[PDB]
Amino acid sequence: VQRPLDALGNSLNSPVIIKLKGDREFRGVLKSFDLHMNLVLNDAEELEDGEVTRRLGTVLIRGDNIVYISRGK
Amino acid sequence: VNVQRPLDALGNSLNSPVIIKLKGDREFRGVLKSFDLHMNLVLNDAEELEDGEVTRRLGTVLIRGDNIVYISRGK
Amino acid sequence: VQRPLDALGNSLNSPVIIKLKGDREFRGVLKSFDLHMNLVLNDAEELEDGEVTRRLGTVLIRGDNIVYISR
Amino acid sequence: NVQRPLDALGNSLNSPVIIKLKGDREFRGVLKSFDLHMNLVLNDAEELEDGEVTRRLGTVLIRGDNIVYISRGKLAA
Amino acid sequence: QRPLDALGNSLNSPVIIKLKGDREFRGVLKSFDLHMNLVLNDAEELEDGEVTRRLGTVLIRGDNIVYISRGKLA
Amino acid sequence: NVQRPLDALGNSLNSPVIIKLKGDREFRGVLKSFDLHMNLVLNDAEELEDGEVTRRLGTVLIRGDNIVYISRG
Amino acid sequence: VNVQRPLDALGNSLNSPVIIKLKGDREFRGVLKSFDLHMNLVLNDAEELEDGEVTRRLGTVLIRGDNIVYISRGKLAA
Repeated sequence: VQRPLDALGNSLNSPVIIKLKGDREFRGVLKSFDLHMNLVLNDAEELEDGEVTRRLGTVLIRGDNIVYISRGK
Repeated sequence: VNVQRPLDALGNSLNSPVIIKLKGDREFRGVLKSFDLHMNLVLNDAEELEDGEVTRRLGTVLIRGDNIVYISRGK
Repeated sequence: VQRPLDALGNSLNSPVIIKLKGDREFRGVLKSFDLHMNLVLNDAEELEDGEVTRRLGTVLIRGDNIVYISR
Repeated sequence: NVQRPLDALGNSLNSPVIIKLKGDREFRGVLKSFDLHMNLVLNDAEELEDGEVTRRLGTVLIRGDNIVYISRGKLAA
Repeated sequence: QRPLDALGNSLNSPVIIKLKGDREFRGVLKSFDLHMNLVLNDAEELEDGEVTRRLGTVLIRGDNIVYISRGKLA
Repeated sequence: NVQRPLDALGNSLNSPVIIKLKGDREFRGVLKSFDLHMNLVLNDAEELEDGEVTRRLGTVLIRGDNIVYISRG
Repeated sequence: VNVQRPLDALGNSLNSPVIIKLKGDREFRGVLKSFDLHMNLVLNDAEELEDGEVTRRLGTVLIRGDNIVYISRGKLAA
Protein backbone atom coordinates (compact mmCIF):
# COMPACT_ATOMS: atom_id res chain seq x y z
CA VAL A 1 0.00 0.00 0.00
CA GLN A 2 0.99 3.67 0.44
CA ARG A 3 2.12 4.95 3.88
CA PRO A 4 4.75 2.70 5.61
CA LEU A 5 2.43 0.95 8.05
CA ASP A 6 -0.26 0.39 5.37
CA ALA A 7 2.47 -1.12 3.21
CA LEU A 8 3.82 -3.39 5.97
CA GLY A 9 0.45 -5.13 5.81
CA ASN A 10 1.44 -6.50 2.42
CA SER A 11 3.97 -8.59 4.32
CA LEU A 12 1.41 -10.31 6.57
CA ASN A 13 1.79 -14.11 6.37
CA SER A 14 5.22 -13.63 4.70
CA PRO A 15 8.78 -14.17 5.97
CA VAL A 16 10.41 -11.00 7.33
CA ILE A 17 13.72 -9.77 8.70
CA ILE A 18 13.35 -7.69 11.90
CA LYS A 19 16.56 -5.79 12.72
CA LEU A 20 16.69 -4.66 16.38
CA LYS A 21 18.78 -2.17 18.33
CA GLY A 22 21.97 -3.58 19.64
CA ASP A 23 22.49 -5.21 16.31
CA ARG A 24 20.27 -8.24 17.03
CA GLU A 25 18.03 -9.75 14.34
CA PHE A 26 14.90 -11.93 14.18
CA ARG A 27 13.46 -13.76 11.18
CA GLY A 28 10.04 -15.42 11.14
CA VAL A 29 6.61 -15.05 9.52
CA LEU A 30 4.77 -11.86 10.20
CA LYS A 31 1.37 -12.49 11.73
CA SER A 32 0.24 -9.19 13.36
CA PHE A 33 1.31 -5.63 14.03
CA ASP A 34 -0.09 -2.39 15.37
CA LEU A 35 0.65 1.26 14.66
CA HIS A 36 3.47 1.22 17.26
CA MET A 37 5.13 -1.55 15.20
CA ASN A 38 4.73 -4.08 18.01
CA LEU A 39 4.37 -7.30 16.05
CA VAL A 40 4.09 -11.04 16.23
CA LEU A 41 6.18 -13.55 14.29
CA ASN A 42 5.57 -17.31 13.95
CA ASP A 43 8.45 -19.84 13.49
CA ALA A 44 10.86 -17.13 14.61
CA GLU A 45 14.62 -17.41 15.00
CA GLU A 46 16.95 -14.99 16.64
CA LEU A 47 20.22 -14.48 14.75
CA GLU A 48 23.44 -12.89 15.87
CA ASP A 49 26.62 -12.19 13.91
CA GLY A 50 24.84 -14.24 11.23
CA GLU A 51 23.96 -17.44 13.10
CA VAL A 52 20.68 -18.72 14.57
CA THR A 53 21.08 -18.57 18.38
CA ARG A 54 17.57 -19.37 19.54
CA ARG A 55 14.23 -20.64 18.28
CA LEU A 56 11.55 -18.39 19.76
CA GLY A 57 8.58 -20.11 18.21
CA THR A 58 5.76 -17.52 18.32
CA VAL A 59 7.09 -14.22 19.57
CA LEU A 60 5.80 -10.68 20.30
CA ILE A 61 8.48 -8.04 19.69
CA ARG A 62 8.00 -4.50 21.05
CA GLY A 63 8.15 -1.99 18.26
CA ASP A 64 10.30 0.42 20.25
CA ASN A 65 13.31 -1.83 19.80
CA ILE A 66 12.96 -2.11 16.00
CA VAL A 67 15.42 -0.49 13.60
CA TYR A 68 14.07 -1.81 10.32
CA ILE A 69 11.91 -4.52 8.73
CA SER A 70 12.52 -6.10 5.32
CA ARG A 71 11.36 -9.15 3.34
CA GLY A 72 13.01 -12.48 4.10
CA LYS A 73 12.26 -16.02 2.89
CA VAL B 1 -4.42 -13.70 16.51
CA ASN B 2 -5.95 -10.66 14.89
CA VAL B 3 -3.65 -9.15 12.29
CA GLN B 4 -4.00 -5.71 13.86
CA ARG B 5 -3.89 -6.72 17.53
CA PRO B 6 -0.45 -8.07 18.36
CA LEU B 7 -1.05 -7.93 22.12
CA ASP B 8 -3.79 -10.66 21.66
CA ALA B 9 -0.77 -12.92 21.61
CA LEU B 10 -0.35 -12.02 25.32
CA GLY B 11 -4.02 -12.82 25.92
CA ASN B 12 -3.42 -16.23 24.30
CA SER B 13 -0.55 -16.75 26.67
CA LEU B 14 -2.33 -16.08 29.91
CA ASN B 15 -1.45 -18.93 32.35
CA SER B 16 1.21 -20.35 30.09
CA PRO B 17 4.97 -20.20 30.69
CA VAL B 18 6.72 -17.39 28.76
CA ILE B 19 10.28 -16.11 28.20
CA ILE B 20 10.77 -12.30 28.55
CA LYS B 21 13.98 -10.75 27.16
CA LEU B 22 14.81 -7.23 28.40
CA LYS B 23 17.07 -4.44 27.09
CA GLY B 24 20.55 -5.17 28.40
CA ASP B 25 19.78 -8.89 28.11
CA ARG B 26 18.34 -9.81 31.50
CA GLU B 27 15.76 -12.59 30.90
CA PHE B 28 12.85 -13.85 32.97
CA ARG B 29 10.89 -17.01 32.72
CA GLY B 30 7.62 -17.55 34.53
CA VAL B 31 3.92 -18.18 34.20
CA LEU B 32 2.19 -15.18 32.66
CA LYS B 33 -0.59 -14.00 35.01
CA SER B 34 -1.65 -10.63 33.64
CA PHE B 35 -0.57 -7.76 31.42
CA ASP B 36 -1.69 -4.32 30.16
CA LEU B 37 -1.39 -2.36 26.94
CA HIS B 38 2.03 -0.99 27.84
CA MET B 39 3.16 -4.61 28.18
CA ASN B 40 3.72 -4.33 31.92
CA LEU B 41 3.18 -7.84 33.15
CA VAL B 42 2.95 -10.04 36.23
CA LEU B 43 4.60 -13.49 36.25
CA ASN B 44 4.32 -16.21 38.92
CA ASP B 45 7.04 -18.76 39.79
CA ALA B 46 9.40 -16.43 38.04
CA GLU B 47 13.13 -16.82 37.66
CA GLU B 48 15.70 -14.31 36.38
CA LEU B 49 18.57 -15.44 34.09
CA GLU B 50 21.90 -13.87 33.24
CA ASP B 51 24.52 -15.19 30.77
CA GLY B 52 22.50 -18.29 30.03
CA GLU B 53 21.79 -19.32 33.59
CA VAL B 54 19.34 -18.81 36.45
CA THR B 55 20.59 -16.16 38.82
CA ARG B 56 17.52 -15.51 41.01
CA ARG B 57 14.19 -17.06 41.99
CA LEU B 58 11.65 -14.25 42.23
CA GLY B 59 8.32 -15.77 42.82
CA THR B 60 5.65 -13.27 41.77
CA VAL B 61 7.02 -10.29 39.87
CA LEU B 62 5.68 -7.25 38.02
CA ILE B 63 7.89 -6.40 35.01
CA ARG B 64 7.67 -2.98 33.40
CA GLY B 65 6.91 -3.04 29.77
CA ASP B 66 9.16 -0.24 28.66
CA ASN B 67 12.21 -2.43 29.20
CA ILE B 68 10.96 -5.44 27.25
CA VAL B 69 12.47 -6.44 23.91
CA TYR B 70 10.31 -9.54 23.32
CA ILE B 71 7.97 -12.08 24.88
CA SER B 72 8.03 -15.65 23.70
CA ARG B 73 5.88 -18.70 24.32
CA GLY B 74 9.17 -20.39 23.32
CA LYS B 75 9.47 -24.13 22.61
CA VAL C 1 -8.73 -10.52 36.00
CA GLN C 2 -6.17 -8.16 37.70
CA ARG C 3 -4.01 -6.08 35.33
CA PRO C 4 -0.53 -5.23 36.75
CA LEU C 5 -1.18 -1.83 38.30
CA ASP C 6 -4.28 -3.20 39.94
CA ALA C 7 -2.39 -6.29 41.12
CA LEU C 8 0.35 -4.05 42.60
CA GLY C 9 -2.33 -2.68 44.95
CA ASN C 10 -2.08 -5.96 46.81
CA SER C 11 1.39 -5.25 47.99
CA LEU C 12 0.34 -1.99 49.70
CA ASN C 13 1.81 -1.81 53.18
CA SER C 14 3.84 -4.95 52.54
CA PRO C 15 7.58 -5.37 51.88
CA VAL C 16 8.78 -5.33 48.24
CA ILE C 17 11.95 -5.49 46.21
CA ILE C 18 12.49 -2.72 43.56
CA LYS C 19 15.10 -3.45 40.84
CA LEU C 20 16.21 -0.39 38.77
CA LYS C 21 17.97 0.14 35.45
CA GLY C 22 21.69 -0.02 36.20
CA ASP C 23 21.22 -2.87 38.65
CA ARG C 24 20.52 -0.83 41.75
CA GLU C 25 17.93 -2.35 44.12
CA PHE C 26 15.71 -1.01 46.97
CA ARG C 27 13.77 -2.85 49.74
CA GLY C 28 11.05 -1.39 51.92
CA VAL C 29 7.33 -1.23 52.56
CA LEU C 30 5.15 -0.18 49.76
CA LYS C 31 3.03 2.75 50.87
CA SER C 32 1.74 4.20 47.64
CA PHE C 33 2.15 4.37 43.87
CA ASP C 34 0.51 5.98 40.92
CA LEU C 35 -0.11 4.85 37.32
CA HIS C 36 3.44 5.72 36.27
CA MET C 37 4.59 3.42 39.00
CA ASN C 38 6.22 6.36 40.88
CA LEU C 39 6.09 4.94 44.41
CA VAL C 40 6.89 5.53 48.06
CA LEU C 41 8.63 3.00 50.28
CA ASN C 42 8.84 3.35 54.08
CA ASP C 43 11.94 2.12 55.95
CA ALA C 44 13.77 1.84 52.65
CA GLU C 45 17.16 0.33 52.04
CA GLU C 46 19.36 0.72 48.95
CA LEU C 47 21.22 -2.50 48.17
CA GLU C 48 24.04 -3.09 45.72
CA ASP C 49 25.36 -6.57 44.87
CA GLY C 50 24.59 -7.94 48.33
CA GLU C 51 24.06 -5.71 51.36
CA VAL C 52 22.61 -2.36 52.23
CA THR C 53 24.65 0.60 51.06
CA ARG C 54 22.17 3.22 52.30
CA ARG C 55 19.25 3.62 54.74
CA LEU C 56 16.79 6.08 53.31
CA GLY C 57 13.78 6.20 55.51
CA THR C 58 10.85 7.21 53.38
CA VAL C 59 11.94 7.33 49.70
CA LEU C 60 9.99 8.37 46.57
CA ILE C 61 11.23 6.31 43.54
CA ARG C 62 10.36 7.50 39.97
CA GLY C 63 8.73 4.75 38.06
CA ASP C 64 10.56 5.32 34.87
CA ASN C 65 13.75 3.76 36.27
CA ILE C 66 12.04 0.60 37.49
CA VAL C 67 12.77 -2.72 35.84
CA TYR C 68 10.64 -4.92 38.17
CA ILE C 69 8.91 -5.14 41.53
CA SER C 70 8.61 -8.38 43.55
CA ARG C 71 7.77 -9.56 47.11
CA ASN D 1 -2.99 8.46 50.10
CA VAL D 2 -2.06 5.16 48.43
CA GLN D 3 -2.69 6.72 45.02
CA ARG D 4 -0.64 9.86 45.72
CA PRO D 5 3.14 9.23 45.97
CA LEU D 6 3.70 12.91 45.17
CA ASP D 7 2.03 13.80 48.50
CA ALA D 8 5.34 12.49 49.96
CA LEU D 9 7.09 15.30 48.23
CA GLY D 10 4.39 17.65 49.45
CA ASN D 11 5.23 16.75 53.06
CA SER D 12 8.87 17.66 52.29
CA LEU D 13 8.26 21.24 51.09
CA ASN D 14 10.58 23.66 52.90
CA SER D 15 12.63 20.74 54.40
CA PRO D 16 16.06 19.31 53.43
CA VAL D 17 15.91 16.62 50.73
CA ILE D 18 18.32 14.45 48.81
CA ILE D 19 17.67 14.12 45.03
CA LYS D 20 19.53 11.14 43.49
CA LEU D 21 20.10 11.44 39.75
CA LYS D 22 20.85 9.14 36.84
CA GLY D 23 24.58 9.00 36.43
CA ASP D 24 24.76 9.06 40.22
CA ARG D 25 25.13 12.71 40.83
CA GLU D 26 23.19 13.86 43.86
CA PHE D 27 21.79 17.20 44.93
CA ARG D 28 21.03 18.28 48.50
CA GLY D 29 18.98 21.35 49.41
CA VAL D 30 15.67 22.61 50.71
CA LEU D 31 12.67 21.65 48.61
CA LYS D 32 10.76 24.78 47.50
CA SER D 33 8.36 23.54 44.80
CA PHE D 34 7.70 20.71 42.36
CA ASP D 35 5.25 19.79 39.63
CA LEU D 36 3.71 16.51 38.52
CA HIS D 37 6.68 15.64 36.23
CA MET D 38 8.81 15.99 39.36
CA ASN D 39 10.63 19.04 38.04
CA LEU D 40 11.48 20.87 41.29
CA VAL D 41 13.31 23.82 42.81
CA LEU D 42 15.75 23.60 45.72
CA ASN D 43 17.14 26.54 47.70
CA ASP D 44 20.62 26.36 49.36
CA ALA D 45 21.64 23.54 47.08
CA GLU D 46 24.82 21.53 46.73
CA GLU D 47 25.73 19.24 43.91
CA LEU D 48 27.65 16.09 44.92
CA GLU D 49 29.56 13.74 42.63
CA ASP D 50 31.57 10.68 43.73
CA GLY D 51 31.01 11.45 47.44
CA GLU D 52 31.84 15.13 47.61
CA VAL D 53 30.36 18.54 47.05
CA THR D 54 31.50 19.84 43.67
CA ARG D 55 29.29 22.91 43.56
CA ARG D 56 27.07 25.28 45.56
CA LEU D 57 24.16 26.38 43.44
CA GLY D 58 22.05 28.66 45.56
CA THR D 59 18.56 28.16 43.99
CA VAL D 60 18.32 25.46 41.29
CA LEU D 61 15.63 24.00 39.03
CA ILE D 62 16.15 20.23 38.47
CA ARG D 63 14.26 18.47 35.63
CA GLY D 64 12.36 15.53 36.85
CA ASP D 65 13.29 13.28 33.92
CA ASN D 66 16.78 12.82 35.43
CA ILE D 67 15.62 11.90 38.96
CA VAL D 68 16.01 8.33 40.27
CA TYR D 69 14.72 8.91 43.78
CA ILE D 70 14.09 11.55 46.41
CA SER D 71 14.51 11.11 50.17
CA ARG D 72 14.83 13.39 53.16
CA GLY D 73 18.18 15.08 53.95
CA LYS D 74 19.73 15.43 57.42
CA LEU D 75 20.30 18.58 59.47
CA ALA D 76 23.94 19.51 60.34
CA ALA D 77 25.62 17.14 62.84
CA GLN E 1 7.18 25.19 4.27
CA ARG E 2 7.51 22.42 6.88
CA PRO E 3 10.25 19.81 7.25
CA LEU E 4 7.74 17.05 6.37
CA ASP E 5 7.10 18.70 2.98
CA ALA E 6 10.80 18.33 2.12
CA LEU E 7 10.36 14.62 2.61
CA GLY E 8 7.42 14.82 0.25
CA ASN E 9 9.56 16.39 -2.44
CA SER E 10 12.10 13.60 -2.03
CA LEU E 11 9.66 10.86 -3.02
CA ASN E 12 11.26 8.80 -5.80
CA SER E 13 14.68 10.39 -5.22
CA PRO E 14 17.78 8.60 -3.93
CA VAL E 15 18.38 9.50 -0.22
CA ILE E 16 21.00 8.83 2.48
CA ILE E 17 19.61 7.85 5.91
CA LYS E 18 21.88 7.95 8.91
CA LEU E 19 20.64 6.32 12.12
CA LYS E 20 21.59 6.77 15.79
CA GLY E 21 24.60 4.52 16.36
CA ASP E 22 25.78 5.40 12.87
CA ARG E 23 24.18 2.64 10.71
CA GLU E 24 23.56 4.12 7.24
CA PHE E 25 21.18 3.28 4.43
CA ARG E 26 20.98 4.55 0.85
CA GLY E 27 18.00 3.85 -1.40
CA VAL E 28 15.07 5.36 -3.22
CA LEU E 29 12.47 7.00 -1.00
CA LYS E 30 9.05 5.45 -1.68
CA SER E 31 6.91 6.55 1.20
CA PHE E 32 6.96 8.00 4.67
CA ASP E 33 4.60 9.04 7.51
CA LEU E 34 4.47 11.91 9.98
CA HIS E 35 6.69 9.95 12.40
CA MET E 36 9.28 9.79 9.62
CA ASN E 37 8.99 6.01 9.31
CA LEU E 38 10.13 5.50 5.67
CA VAL E 39 10.14 2.84 3.02
CA LEU E 40 13.15 2.69 0.69
CA ASN E 41 13.45 0.60 -2.51
CA ASP E 42 16.75 -0.81 -3.77
CA ALA E 43 18.39 -0.14 -0.42
CA GLU E 44 21.88 -0.87 0.73
CA GLU E 45 23.08 -0.79 4.34
CA LEU E 46 26.56 0.72 4.64
CA GLU E 47 29.28 0.65 7.31
CA ASP E 48 32.35 2.83 6.81
CA GLY E 49 31.60 3.34 3.14
CA GLU E 50 31.13 -0.30 2.24
CA VAL E 51 27.82 -2.01 1.48
CA THR E 52 27.12 -4.32 4.40
CA ARG E 53 23.84 -5.64 3.00
CA ARG E 54 21.47 -5.38 0.03
CA LEU E 55 17.97 -5.08 1.28
CA GLY E 56 15.60 -4.49 -1.47
CA THR E 57 12.56 -2.86 0.09
CA VAL E 58 13.03 -1.84 3.71
CA LEU E 59 10.86 -0.01 6.27
CA ILE E 60 13.01 2.13 8.59
CA ARG E 61 11.48 3.37 11.86
CA GLY E 62 11.72 7.02 12.15
CA ASP E 63 12.64 7.10 15.83
CA ASN E 64 16.17 5.96 15.12
CA ILE E 65 16.80 8.45 12.34
CA VAL E 66 19.44 11.18 12.76
CA TYR E 67 19.08 12.70 9.28
CA ILE E 68 17.71 12.13 5.78
CA SER E 69 19.84 13.65 3.09
CA ARG E 70 19.49 14.27 -0.65
CA GLY E 71 23.30 14.19 -0.83
CA LYS E 72 25.40 15.51 -3.72
CA LEU E 73 25.86 14.34 -7.34
CA ALA E 74 28.49 12.03 -8.83
CA ASN F 1 4.60 29.01 44.45
CA VAL F 2 5.00 25.33 45.52
CA GLN F 3 3.15 23.96 42.47
CA ARG F 4 4.97 25.88 39.66
CA PRO F 5 8.74 25.21 39.58
CA LEU F 6 8.87 26.76 36.10
CA ASP F 7 8.23 30.15 37.84
CA ALA F 8 11.83 30.01 39.03
CA LEU F 9 12.74 30.23 35.39
CA GLY F 10 10.20 33.07 34.88
CA ASN F 11 12.00 34.89 37.65
CA SER F 12 15.35 34.51 35.93
CA LEU F 13 14.38 36.15 32.58
CA ASN F 14 17.05 38.64 31.49
CA SER F 15 19.40 37.41 34.23
CA PRO F 16 22.45 35.21 33.77
CA VAL F 17 21.90 31.48 34.45
CA ILE F 18 24.01 28.35 34.34
CA ILE F 19 22.61 25.42 32.31
CA LYS F 20 23.86 21.92 33.05
CA LEU F 21 23.16 19.22 30.38
CA LYS F 22 23.16 15.40 30.32
CA GLY F 23 26.74 14.41 29.64
CA ASP F 24 28.01 17.27 31.75
CA ARG F 25 28.19 19.95 29.06
CA GLU F 26 27.64 23.40 30.68
CA PHE F 27 26.42 26.75 29.33
CA ARG F 28 26.09 30.25 30.84
CA GLY F 29 24.27 33.20 29.37
CA VAL F 30 21.40 35.58 29.82
CA LEU F 31 18.04 33.81 29.82
CA LYS F 32 15.74 35.37 27.20
CA SER F 33 13.00 32.91 26.66
CA PHE F 34 11.75 29.40 27.48
CA ASP F 35 8.72 27.17 27.04
CA LEU F 36 7.11 24.52 29.19
CA HIS F 37 9.42 21.85 27.75
CA MET F 38 12.30 23.98 29.07
CA ASN F 39 13.55 24.58 25.57
CA LEU F 40 15.20 27.93 26.08
CA VAL F 41 17.21 30.75 24.58
CA LEU F 42 20.38 32.33 26.00
CA ASN F 43 22.15 35.50 24.75
CA ASP F 44 25.92 35.92 25.14
CA ALA F 45 26.14 32.20 25.66
CA GLU F 46 29.36 30.60 26.55
CA GLU F 47 29.95 26.92 26.79
CA LEU F 48 31.92 26.38 30.01
CA GLU F 49 34.17 23.73 31.40
CA ASP F 50 35.25 23.47 35.00
CA GLY F 51 34.70 27.21 35.28
CA GLU F 52 36.44 28.22 32.07
CA VAL F 53 34.81 29.33 28.81
CA THR F 54 35.53 26.96 25.88
CA ARG F 55 33.27 28.38 23.14
CA ARG F 56 31.49 31.71 22.68
CA LEU F 57 28.26 31.09 20.87
CA GLY F 58 26.26 34.26 20.84
CA THR F 59 22.56 33.62 21.01
CA VAL F 60 21.68 29.94 21.44
CA LEU F 61 18.53 27.74 21.51
CA ILE F 62 18.97 24.76 23.89
CA ARG F 63 16.56 21.78 23.73
CA GLY F 64 15.02 21.16 27.07
CA ASP F 65 15.16 17.43 26.87
CA ASN F 66 18.91 17.38 27.51
CA ILE F 67 18.85 19.69 30.56
CA VAL F 68 19.71 18.37 34.03
CA TYR F 69 19.38 21.69 35.83
CA ILE F 70 19.16 25.47 35.63
CA SER F 71 20.57 27.74 38.28
CA ARG F 72 20.56 31.49 38.76
CA GLY F 73 24.17 32.57 38.86
CA VAL G 1 12.10 38.64 22.15
CA ASN G 2 8.92 36.75 23.07
CA VAL G 3 9.86 35.28 26.46
CA GLN G 4 7.49 32.38 25.89
CA ARG G 5 8.52 31.43 22.25
CA PRO G 6 12.12 30.23 22.26
CA LEU G 7 11.56 28.67 18.81
CA ASP G 8 11.43 32.22 17.35
CA ALA G 9 15.19 32.25 17.60
CA LEU G 10 14.95 29.78 14.73
CA GLY G 11 12.51 31.99 12.84
CA ASN G 12 15.15 34.70 12.95
CA SER G 13 17.76 32.32 11.53
CA LEU G 14 15.74 31.20 8.48
CA ASN G 15 17.88 31.50 5.33
CA SER G 16 21.00 32.07 7.50
CA PRO G 17 23.89 29.77 8.38
CA VAL G 18 23.44 27.78 11.61
CA ILE G 19 25.36 25.25 13.66
CA ILE G 20 23.36 22.21 14.90
CA LYS G 21 25.07 20.50 17.80
CA LEU G 22 24.16 16.83 18.35
CA LYS G 23 24.26 14.44 21.23
CA GLY G 24 28.03 14.58 21.70
CA ASP G 25 31.06 15.96 19.67
CA ARG G 26 29.05 15.96 16.39
CA GLU G 27 27.58 18.99 14.56
CA PHE G 28 26.07 19.98 11.27
CA ARG G 29 26.39 23.32 9.57
CA GLY G 30 24.18 24.68 6.80
CA VAL G 31 21.60 27.28 5.87
CA LEU G 32 18.37 26.87 7.79
CA LYS G 33 15.40 26.43 5.42
CA SER G 34 12.58 25.22 7.63
CA PHE G 35 11.78 23.84 11.09
CA ASP G 36 8.80 22.52 13.06
CA LEU G 37 7.66 22.56 16.69
CA HIS G 38 9.67 19.30 17.35
CA MET G 39 12.78 21.06 16.15
CA ASN G 40 12.99 18.87 13.09
CA LEU G 41 14.62 21.11 10.53
CA VAL G 42 15.85 21.28 7.00
CA LEU G 43 19.18 22.70 5.95
CA ASN G 44 20.65 23.51 2.48
CA ASP G 45 24.39 23.43 1.59
CA ALA G 46 24.94 21.42 4.71
CA GLU G 47 27.98 19.65 6.13
CA GLU G 48 28.58 17.04 8.82
CA LEU G 49 31.69 17.69 10.96
CA GLU G 50 33.56 15.58 13.51
CA ASP G 51 36.51 17.05 15.43
CA GLY G 52 36.01 20.28 13.60
CA GLU G 53 36.59 18.81 10.10
CA VAL G 54 34.03 18.27 7.31
CA THR G 55 33.26 14.57 7.20
CA ARG G 56 30.43 14.64 4.63
CA ARG G 57 28.71 17.09 2.27
CA LEU G 58 24.98 16.65 2.98
CA GLY G 59 23.41 18.97 0.42
CA THR G 60 19.75 19.51 1.46
CA VAL G 61 19.17 17.46 4.62
CA LEU G 62 16.32 16.96 7.14
CA ILE G 63 17.69 16.60 10.68
CA ARG G 64 15.37 15.23 13.38
CA GLY G 65 14.90 17.40 16.40
CA ASP G 66 15.11 14.53 18.88
CA ASN G 67 18.91 14.32 18.50
CA ILE G 68 19.62 18.08 18.79
CA VAL G 69 21.38 19.51 21.85
CA TYR G 70 21.49 23.17 20.70
CA ILE G 71 21.34 25.46 17.69
CA SER G 72 23.33 28.67 17.26
CA ARG G 73 24.46 30.85 14.39
CA GLY G 74 27.14 29.92 11.95
CA LYS G 75 29.48 32.28 10.13
CA LEU G 76 30.06 33.39 6.54
CA ALA G 77 33.29 32.29 4.79
CA ALA G 78 36.44 34.22 5.89
